[PDB]
Amino acid sequence: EEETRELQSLAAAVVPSAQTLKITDFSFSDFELSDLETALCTIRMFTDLNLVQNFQMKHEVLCRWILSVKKNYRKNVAYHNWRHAFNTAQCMFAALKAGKIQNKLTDLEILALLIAALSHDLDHPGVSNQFLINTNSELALMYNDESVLEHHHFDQCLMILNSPGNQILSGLSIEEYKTTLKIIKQAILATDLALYIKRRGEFFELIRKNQFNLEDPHQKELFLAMLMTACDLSAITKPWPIQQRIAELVATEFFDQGDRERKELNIEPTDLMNREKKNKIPSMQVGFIDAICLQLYEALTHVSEDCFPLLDGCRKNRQKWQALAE
Ligand SMILES: Nc1nc2c(ncn2[C@@H]2O[C@H](COP(=O)(O)O)[C@@H](O)[C@H]2O)c(=O)[nH]1
Ligand SMILES: [Mg+2]
Ligand SMILES: [Zn+2]
Repeated sequence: EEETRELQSLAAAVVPSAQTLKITDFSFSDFELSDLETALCTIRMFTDLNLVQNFQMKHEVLCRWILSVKKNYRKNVAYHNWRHAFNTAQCMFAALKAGKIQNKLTDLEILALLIAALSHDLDHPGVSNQFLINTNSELALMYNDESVLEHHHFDQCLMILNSPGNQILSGLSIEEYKTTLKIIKQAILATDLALYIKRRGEFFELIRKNQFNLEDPHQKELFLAMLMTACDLSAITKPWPIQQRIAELVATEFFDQGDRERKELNIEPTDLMNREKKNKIPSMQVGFIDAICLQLYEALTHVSEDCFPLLDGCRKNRQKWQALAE
């Protein structure tokens, strides 16, 4: 069997060190890596966060789970594919390690964040929540138009975690498992950008008034939400060649949706979804950095000064895009 062969080869392979895989670097790139290499990188992330040892994960089970996750991202979507999910998880790993965020959270929270990052866009169809709503998608009906995609992504995450041979959370007690799934669900739902915009104000105000308290459960959940967003948008902080390449992937998906909107729904798409504005991608990226990213990475920097490289990377990309916009 082909799938059996893939798993037996992965499970028997040595897992290279974090150093060799460069996964502790905020400026990490997956572009020269094969699919197998990304899976090995993923095993190393779980291992170096002590999740394998601390939660008694069988090596074969972890390997099968990673392959299942990778297989459940679509191969015909330009941006919302396995590489995006993988890069999101690596940014989380780098934030927890080099960003020194791991000392502020428990092992169970770290377990949930890593799983959530890897699973956060599972089976993404390559269209937005609003498009699914306006086209009467079965997903929109099921989730009452609320964070439609994100609910779908969590459902897929749950489906995989429960499938035979993929149960990486079998070592958790029933109480721990209930708790972990709740954190994972909230973390995936947090990647809905509409929710980030809605709640970012409370987070920023807590930092401004020196009242940020991670012992408060509401604020802990809030922080996990902002971290998920920070990881999800982290391509905007990457070295220029990586950000230029990724931005074109994002535009590819957006423009394709816009073409469907114009033809099937008879509506003029917004600028970000309108192919006529391809020449304005630089101004649109600067606009996205100013409205969303800058303040998020500034806030994360106040939380942990070792997260400064994310803010620095974001600022450098704004300079690069603004030069092309002028
Ligand atoms: N304009 C713009 N939006 C982005 C970019 N990267 C992430 N996003 C925004 O943040 C959201 C992240 O959610 P995701 O697309 O991963 O499901 C995107 O849908 C999009 O609205 C970008 O490079 N440019
Ligand atoms: Mg998403
Ligand atoms: Zn995403």
